[PDB]
Formats: sequence, structure tokens, C-alpha cells
Amino acid sequence: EDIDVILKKSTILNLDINNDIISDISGFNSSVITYPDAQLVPGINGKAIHLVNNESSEVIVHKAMDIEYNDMFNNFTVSFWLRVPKVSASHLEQYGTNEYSIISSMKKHSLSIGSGWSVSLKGNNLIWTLKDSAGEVRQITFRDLPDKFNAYLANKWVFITITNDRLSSANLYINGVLMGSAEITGLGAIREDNNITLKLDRCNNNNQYVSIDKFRIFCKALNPKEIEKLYTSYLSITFLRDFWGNPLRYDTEYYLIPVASSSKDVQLKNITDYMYLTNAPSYTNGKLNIYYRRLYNGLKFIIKRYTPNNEIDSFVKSGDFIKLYVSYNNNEHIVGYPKDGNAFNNLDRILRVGYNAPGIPLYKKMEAVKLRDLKTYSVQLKLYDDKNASLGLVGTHNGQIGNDPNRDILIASNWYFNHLKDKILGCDWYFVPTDEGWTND
Repeated sequence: EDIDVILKKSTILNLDINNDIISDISGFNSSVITYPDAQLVPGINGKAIHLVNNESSEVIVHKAMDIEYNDMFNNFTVSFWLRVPKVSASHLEQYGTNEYSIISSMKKHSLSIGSGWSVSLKGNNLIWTLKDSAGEVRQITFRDLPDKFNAYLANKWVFITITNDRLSSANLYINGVLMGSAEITGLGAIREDNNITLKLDRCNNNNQYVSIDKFRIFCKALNPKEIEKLYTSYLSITFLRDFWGNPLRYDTEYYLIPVASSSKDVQLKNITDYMYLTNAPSYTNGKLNIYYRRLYNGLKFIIKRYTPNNEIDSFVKSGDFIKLYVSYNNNEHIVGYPKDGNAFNNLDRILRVGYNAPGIPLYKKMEAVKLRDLKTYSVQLKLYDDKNASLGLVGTHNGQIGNDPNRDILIASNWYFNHLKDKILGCDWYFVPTDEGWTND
């Protein structure tokens, strides 16, 4: 009765991508069929399934003869990481009322009726549906947050967990927290289809695509304690992740956004000079009750490896030594701190972009690490000097420089190693890459 044990024994279906082949590692050996257009993209711990809106993008799981988990009153839980692009205002108008299924165990235009369960979306609403053998149905309807920067169906990898207890209710969990319930008592036996099909069915927006990962099924209704453990077991601090939950790539551009003040953008005063925070502009839409801070404005950064070692991996791993640069005016400028450059209180060292000065050593050795907030897709950058001593973590500091107005200048500081168990710190950075899953309206 160790949670890890329970989670192991209760698993009767578990899909994992290995060798670019989709398979069931549950032990039960369910037949997994993959159609030509079911594509693989990077995901939470390896690769995920990416389904586009076409008949050829489909994955079919044919359950083992023994894998009977929804008999007369048999409790069950279904989990998976989901990632759906941000719906544009226009599509929210044309397709806001369009409910399309993405995962379902219901045989539709046939001899039977809605077999058993389905997961679908209608606008910015995730839906869980249960249908018994007599055609009775219960549903959970989860309405997403208005602030798309902090929403769940707005382009980030989020862990979905739908538990079902026949004596009480079906609960919807997102990232380990309960967001919706529905009393399912009074529902009869569930007479399902032998196949569990992952596919965009009934979607009228040809550009709708979705990614699903770690589709798993349990023969019991997990409780909070078990969902939390399961949820975090996927958060392995191996590779660092970008703002969407995907792996951090080296020679790729990124926009920085301090998690402590997610409304600010990073700006360059002038080439050989410092960087400071600015206010990101906002999109708002009263009619659709949607709004969010615009992304993609501000300096662009690039992570380069410090030295060529053993193997050239494309993903930045927690602990790798790197060099941060900023693409600007068609050149790439190294970020570092000059031997005796400007600094507040003898400690908070001011960071320079492309600082070029004959005879003055520049400190650039950075270390990308995940020191805190494992549930957040953030990064902490550490700067070192020629002797590999720490100049500190990269964060901000408020003050002036010259006749320049008061600003929150990016600095490097060791102070952060004193205040570190806090929920909000300031040395935490989101790495945001341009993604077609997110367009500003």
C-alpha cells in the first residue's frame, strides 16, 4: 500500500512511445494501431502523440480480453498530459459552440449506443462524458480561465486526471488539483467498445490539432494523494523546459519573462549596455471574456553550449554550462559581466550585452539549472567568473544608472541563495519560443 505500488498494480493500460513506435507497457499488452498521419512531437518525458484534424491522424487501442475495467459498477481513472493550442478570437466565434471529441470508447454510428466514455472540447471547455448501457449520461464541463497566460487549454502541457467512483461522482483534476465534479450515481452499467480511439472527431476547424501523452488507465478511483504523486512523477529534472512544457533547445531563440512579474518584457538600453524590464502590452476581449498579456515582444535570447563535450545533444539539460546571447540588429551579442563593471551595493552586478572593451575580462560562463518550482516551466541562470566562483543567479534590481529613469535592471546576485525556499523569488525565468499554438489577436 505504498502509493507507487498502488499506481503500478492499478494500471491496466499505459501507452509509451519507444523507438518511435506507440505501445502499451501496462503488462496487459493491448493492441495499438497507428494511422499514417498520427505524428510524434516532443513532450513531457520523450515524445508525444500529435493528432491533426484529418481521418488519417488516428491511434486505436484494442483492449486485451482480460482488460475489463468498466463492468457493472467498476470504478476507474483515466489520465494523460494534454496540450491544445490557444483558440483565436475568430475561431472562438465561428467554432465556440463546436464540440469535438479527442479520446473516446464509444462506438457511434452503429448497432450499439454511446458505449462508454469520451473526452472532448467545445471552445475553451474540457468535457468528460459518461454514457451507460441504457443511454443515460453524466458530464463534467470545465470552463477555462479568462487570462490565457495562466489558462489550461492555452498552449501548455497540462496533466489531466478524471477519476470515476460509481458510488459518488466523477472528478476532473488538472495538474493535480480538482476543478470539477459530477454525481454519477444512478448510472447503469457501462457497455463500452473494444477500441479506445484517440482522434479529433466532429471537429469543424481543419487547423485544430492536439497533442496527448502518457495515456494511462487505472482500475480504481485515485485520490488526491495518489494523483499528486502520479502528477509529479512525470516532472523529471533532466532537461529544462520552456514556457510550454517542451524541452529547452540550444541554438533556438527565446523571449525571457520573469515568473515573478509575468507582465514585463526584457529590453536593451543600448548594445554595450544593460537590459531592463518594460511593460508588456495587453489583449482584452470583453464579449468573449478573454484577455492576456501579449507575447513575442522584447529581446531574443539564444543558449549556446560553453564547450563541445562528449555528445552534442540538442536539449539543454539541468546543469549544462552555456553562453547566453541576444539576437539584435542582425548580430548575436554575448551577455556577461566585465571585470569591474557597474554594480549596485558591491554585489548586484549589472549585466552587459555585447560589451566589448580591450583588456577587460568579461564573465560569461553560465549554468542553466532547475533549483526550484518543479511544477513551473522556469529556469534559473547562474553566472561564474574566470575562477569558477559565483557572481550569482540572474534576476533583477531596482535603481538608476546615469541620468536614466528608475528601472528594474537585470543583474547577477548571490542574495538569491539566501532567500530560496520562497514561492516567489525573482531569479526564475520563463523561456518563451515563438509557437504557432499561440497567436496574438
